[PDB]
Amino acid sequence: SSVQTAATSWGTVPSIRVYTANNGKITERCWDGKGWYTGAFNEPGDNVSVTSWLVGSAIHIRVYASTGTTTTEWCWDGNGWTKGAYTATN
Amino acid sequence: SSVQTAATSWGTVPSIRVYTANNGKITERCWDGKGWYTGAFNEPGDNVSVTSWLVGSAIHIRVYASTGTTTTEWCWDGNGWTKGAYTATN
Amino acid sequence: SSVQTAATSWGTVPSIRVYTANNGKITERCWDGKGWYTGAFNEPGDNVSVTSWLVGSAIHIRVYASTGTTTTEWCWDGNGWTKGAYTATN
Repeated sequence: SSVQTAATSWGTVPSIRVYTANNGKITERCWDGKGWYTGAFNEPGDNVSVTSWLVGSAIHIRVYASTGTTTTEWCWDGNGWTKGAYTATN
Repeated sequence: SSVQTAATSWGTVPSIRVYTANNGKITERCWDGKGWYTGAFNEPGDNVSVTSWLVGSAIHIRVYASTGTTTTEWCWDGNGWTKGAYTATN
Repeated sequence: SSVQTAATSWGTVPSIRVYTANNGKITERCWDGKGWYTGAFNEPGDNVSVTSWLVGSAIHIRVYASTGTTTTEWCWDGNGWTKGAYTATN
């Protein structure tokens, strides 16, 4: 299996975030208009998806990181990554 | 291979949908502001992607479900899932 | 491994683009309101993700194509595909 990516963007600049799962680790590369840099997001995963929405001045990002049959939602809401309430079943 | 996900979101609440392909079946988990629940979407797939757009009061969702070399588009347009016109070639 | 897809959409029509990685090649299917057609995008990849944003009359698309541990960003900015500045590390 090749590395696996997920991408999202917001605004008009725009800002872009690209998440890459490589050998069980997801890392984050960021564009905010002038140069790519490495973002804070660094969590385990073989598979990744992402969605985002911009409300006011805060970007809200949800990254779904999967290893085996376990999917962990990671949340950015303008001030730090947290593990969210998402579960795959009740 | 780990489970594989795809995510989309809309509005300001927001609403989120997360599709998970697990052992050949795609299922759907939904957030509309207070609690995750299991959505109606339940179709075959080893791979999934999604996109969506909100027009008026109706969310329009397109889920691309793949098994082997066959990709099936599933459509939500506010009142039920249907298999759409998408084909991978003419 | 089944084929792998990524999808994006824009506008109200809407326009949809679906990228499919199949046997190391990514191809593109397009909807702009009346019929699916094959788009110009044709580049190597085992994995694909996409994001897009509409500014003025130009759609801007970013397709992240991965083979092995190499991820190539492809950019549409209204007048042709180009390989962008994205790198996975500095």
